Amino acid sequence: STRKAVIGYYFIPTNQINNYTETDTSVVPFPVSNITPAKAKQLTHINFSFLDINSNLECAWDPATNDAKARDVVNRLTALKAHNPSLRIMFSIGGWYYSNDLGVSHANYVNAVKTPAARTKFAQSCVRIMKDYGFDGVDIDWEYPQAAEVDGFIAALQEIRTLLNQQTIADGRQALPYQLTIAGAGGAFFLSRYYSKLAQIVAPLDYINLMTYDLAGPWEKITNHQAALFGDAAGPTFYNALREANLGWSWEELTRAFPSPFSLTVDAAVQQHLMMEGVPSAKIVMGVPFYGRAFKGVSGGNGGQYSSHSTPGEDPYPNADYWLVGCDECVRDKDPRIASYRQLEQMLQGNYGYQRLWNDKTKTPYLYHAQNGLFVTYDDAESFKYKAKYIKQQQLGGVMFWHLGQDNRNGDLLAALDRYFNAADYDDSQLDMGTGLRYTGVGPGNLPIMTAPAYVPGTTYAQGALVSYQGYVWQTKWGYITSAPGSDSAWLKVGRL
Ligand SMILES: CNC(=O)NC(=N)NCCC[C@H](NC(=O)Cn1nncc1CO/N=C/c1ccnc2ccccc12)C(=O)N(Cc1ccccc1)Cc1ccccc1
Ligand SMILES: O=[P-]([O-])[O-]
Repeated sequence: STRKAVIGYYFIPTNQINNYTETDTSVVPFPVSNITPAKAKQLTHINFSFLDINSNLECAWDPATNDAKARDVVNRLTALKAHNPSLRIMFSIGGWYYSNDLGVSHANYVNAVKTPAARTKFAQSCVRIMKDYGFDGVDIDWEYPQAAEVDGFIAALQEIRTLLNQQTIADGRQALPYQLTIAGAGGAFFLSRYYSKLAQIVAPLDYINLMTYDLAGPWEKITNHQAALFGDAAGPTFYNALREANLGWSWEELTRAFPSPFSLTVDAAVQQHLMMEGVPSAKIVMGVPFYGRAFKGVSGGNGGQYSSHSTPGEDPYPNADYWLVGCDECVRDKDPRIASYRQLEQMLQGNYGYQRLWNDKTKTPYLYHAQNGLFVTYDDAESFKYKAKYIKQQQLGGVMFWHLGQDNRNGDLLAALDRYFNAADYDDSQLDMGTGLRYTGVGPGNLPIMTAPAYVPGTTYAQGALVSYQGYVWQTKWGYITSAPGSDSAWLKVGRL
């Protein structure tokens, strides 16, 4: 009965705001007018991106920004709300460029959350910016607070949330109350910086939007799918950094939660979240990419999957060889490594040499260019069927995606997601989810329902014995135990009544 959220980033850079126009796509490729009223109906949230934190340790626009043209752009977005009384125009603070460990504004993120007074000043600047520009809530996209900073970051979300609540009461906005989201890490390495405090991070949020993409990159040594839903045994596996987080769990508890190595996948990151106590399924939103990542230098035999490769990893892209054949946007943006779905469709349709292939374990598509040795990992309306069924089945809150201008012109990716959740005539009850590798970790937050005979005092239990006691089902870790379950370390809690 609750509508799945559908959260779409709208990114526009300072130069384009300052030269804003809706009638010249070589100045602004994706102007607000491209968000038609039928698109506005399919979205629950649009994430205007990106604001920053300045050296005053306040949320601010980039200072080169033309303020009147910024307001004009935001007003066109907030005007969309007339087609959809559920729709929110959020704004987003951060992104990779601003907030990465080596980003130009990084120190500001660190310092803004560092003390109580600085959090109060930061928090106030967020709401004040929200109210002044007419936005409907705040999304924080710091990539990423480190374990030392995370208590500051949490405090900062708490205080912002208090100020959003005051503000909803002052504006009478209980029918569409002001909201707080974050863009969360979607792979265990980054996730491990804050994983041990996930319940605290998510509690003040309406949603944690997982970046369950960018899970392969030039930075890995072997090509892979950047957003595989489930795992492929023929693909690479990785060290599970969460087994080293500061959780205070036992070896058995750690081992059962965090198999290692493991398959880097959407499913994995979602289960990683569900394992933790006090992270509800309904606040978890699955990110999907509206773009592919492209590799060169590959030798297939397997469609260019799981191949060594020669893709530069530097930033900026370090030369002018735009090798991604038929990628015109790539030339425009001076980087062949990232191609929008809108462009990939045109590459596949033209005579550029690609085949579209499908991995039935990962439930994701891929292009392969056999004559030049290219491999592209992307998502389409077909991969979205499986991800949408997963969202419904796992009782997740919705889907988030980056970014709106990467949809094709007709908006088919977005229409597909709206349809899989909301169309009466769409049936996925027979959609086969396949036999790819599921992440099987179990933690305190996702214990299965189980039954077992009642624990009996005096009985000598062997290894593996299952009993039920004080609301749970417990298993002995070795034999022969006679202790009451929960009273010492012999018993592992494995399930709930
Ligand atoms: C909602 N937030 C996000 O979705 N964040 C996000 N995807 N962050 C990672 C972004 C890295 C990206 N950069 C690259 O991917 C460049 N690149 N391509 N191949 C290699 C590189 C170099 O950067 N690698 C970043 C990276 C990203 C993720 N994990 C890593 C792990 C180890 C090392 C590096 C990474 C980037 O900075 N830009 C392009 C881009 C943004 C979003 C999605 C895909 C691409 C710049 C940009 C442009 C317009 C608007 C905002 C941001
Ligand atoms: O570089 P990292 O383990 O967050």
